[PDB]
Amino acid sequence: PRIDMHSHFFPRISEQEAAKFDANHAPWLQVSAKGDTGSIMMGKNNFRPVYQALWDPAFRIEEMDAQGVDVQVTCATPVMFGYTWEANKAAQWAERMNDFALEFAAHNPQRIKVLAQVPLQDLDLACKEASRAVAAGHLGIQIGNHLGDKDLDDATLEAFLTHCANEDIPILVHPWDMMGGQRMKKWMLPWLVAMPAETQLAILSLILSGAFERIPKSLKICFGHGGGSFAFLLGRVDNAWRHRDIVREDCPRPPSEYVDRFFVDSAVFNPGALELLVSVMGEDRVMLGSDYPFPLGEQKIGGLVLSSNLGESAKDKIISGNASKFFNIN
Amino acid sequence: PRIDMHSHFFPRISEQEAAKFDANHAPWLQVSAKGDTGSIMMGKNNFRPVYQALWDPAFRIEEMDAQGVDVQVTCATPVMFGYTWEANKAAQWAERMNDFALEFAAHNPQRIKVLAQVPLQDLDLACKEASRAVAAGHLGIQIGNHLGDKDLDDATLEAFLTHCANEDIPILVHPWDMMGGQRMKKWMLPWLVAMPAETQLAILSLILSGAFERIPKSLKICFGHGGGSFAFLLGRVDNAWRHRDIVREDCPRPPSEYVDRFFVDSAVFNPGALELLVSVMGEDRVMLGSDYPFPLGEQKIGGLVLSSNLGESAKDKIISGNASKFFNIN
Ligand SMILES: [Zn+2]
Ligand SMILES: [Zn+2]
Repeated sequence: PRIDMHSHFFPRISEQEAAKFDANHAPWLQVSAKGDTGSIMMGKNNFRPVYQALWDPAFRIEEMDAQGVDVQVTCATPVMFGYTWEANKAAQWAERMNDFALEFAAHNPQRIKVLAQVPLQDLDLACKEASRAVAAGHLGIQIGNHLGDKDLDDATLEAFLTHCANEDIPILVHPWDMMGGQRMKKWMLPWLVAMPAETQLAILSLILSGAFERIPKSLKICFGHGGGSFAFLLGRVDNAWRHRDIVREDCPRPPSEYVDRFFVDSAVFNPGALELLVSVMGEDRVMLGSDYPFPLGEQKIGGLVLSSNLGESAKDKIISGNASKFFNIN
Repeated sequence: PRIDMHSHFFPRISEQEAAKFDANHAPWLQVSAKGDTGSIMMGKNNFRPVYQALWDPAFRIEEMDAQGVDVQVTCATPVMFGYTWEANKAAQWAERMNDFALEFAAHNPQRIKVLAQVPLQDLDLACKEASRAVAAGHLGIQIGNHLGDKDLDDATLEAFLTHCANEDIPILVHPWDMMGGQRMKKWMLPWLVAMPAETQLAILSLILSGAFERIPKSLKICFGHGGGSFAFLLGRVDNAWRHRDIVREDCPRPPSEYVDRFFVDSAVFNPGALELLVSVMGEDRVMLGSDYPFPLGEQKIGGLVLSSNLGESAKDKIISGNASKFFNIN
């Protein structure tokens, strides 16, 4: 079997639906005149354009059939997160979005699994929604990797992860709200430079802060896009830890020894990069994920893993066995 | 023989010397009471602490002897760059610093080679200083990777590279003035996350802008710290180029085919990372560099390359043959 655990959806939100939350900043879906194409919209401005797989579960199942994908795990498009909104409205939005998600999966719940969003700007509302959404059928949570200047080392975010650990709630960490300022204006550089750095920063924030010494081993947490540049730059981190006490202040063993505390997806778009990723993380900690249905995703889902020279046993773990245990999928 | 082409020096600048340029922002060297240790100072504030190899060429030669380093190429500590200063004062500073550099190397010019800094905020003064410093004995230029929000795709920086290409002046691009804002305050995260992303951004800015279609092939340009995360994230860039026209707008062939237009040093602190780097760049485009004498450099210079499983022929190119041709060292 084949599980793709990194994909996105966007719900059929109407303009008036979104305006009952925020006419200016709540996103909504316009399935335009040709109907094949949408804008995610913000207010009446256009946000970015999308196509039908994002919103149509029937159309998506036929593509999954064609790709040979048996089970796809899907979650919010990050524009849905609403982390800057007033907390109570953000909690109402998260519940609505997560209900939308379960309705998406209800067309074929054996083949479409969903993860939930949470109002991460209020720790109490976010823990309550994580528990509520998983009890209603979600298999885990997808969060952005940072909340403004608060990275994953911040006690509020560590506490959210620890809540999920203690309740057996898996987490997918997705880069969002990219660093860079007024640079990287062209050629989608935020997706090529800032996004892998954001994910590396999230992983290193947990490691170098000592958070894994405090978060229970029960935490199942995965980072998108192969963990960004984390695995390649890990030697540089270990060398810094060895030679500067301020890099060691909160992290009692070499940073690379914490790779047994998290997972990555396999979306690194290159055979050598995947071999290095599996070398660093272990065949038990890399899961097939495509970023379907976005253009910077993998067109032939699983093609990189399937055409690799990894062991047949490792190929099965990455394509199916790891996600099956991580998300409890049969 | 062994050439280390990535290292730094800082000159014996006195507080009054620096104040004749800028009492607040010109850096200077305080060889403190125990004399083993300095602060680079800024005004009367402390900038950061350094040790004697940075400023003492005699002491440095004995360490090079112990390490088995025959020739070391050395250049300004980036705090010396002065890219935010008024241009004419910055040009006076660059000339003074580059004279300081040649005095450093004059104790043993066969074993200590220097690269120059330039007042990059004025293209004309920067080209004139590049030519002047190379004519006086410098083997090339070291620049920061960006000038504020101007990355290497900016016409002014492309024109500086093209000047150097046309005059057979090699360039080392070093990350500096790191992105990140108010994040990455702890555990030297700017050096672990922001620095490799800065260097990747510089390389991708040249590639995706089409600059290599305009800059002559004669350009010899090397990027520090293995090119940052560039080689690992290259598959993701090629995939984006294939699937979004705005990533292709200015770059007429797959981004990965431009690796024959630049070099990287070998400082990636991990055997698998070095194997991937050589796979991507080619054994002819990776040069031994240590980041001596800084703590996030390589303590045993050349140890990673020498203990690798690369061919004996590839080991010689990386340790000596490539830098010898790149910088014209005998
Ligand atoms: Zn995604
Ligand atoms: Zn350096």
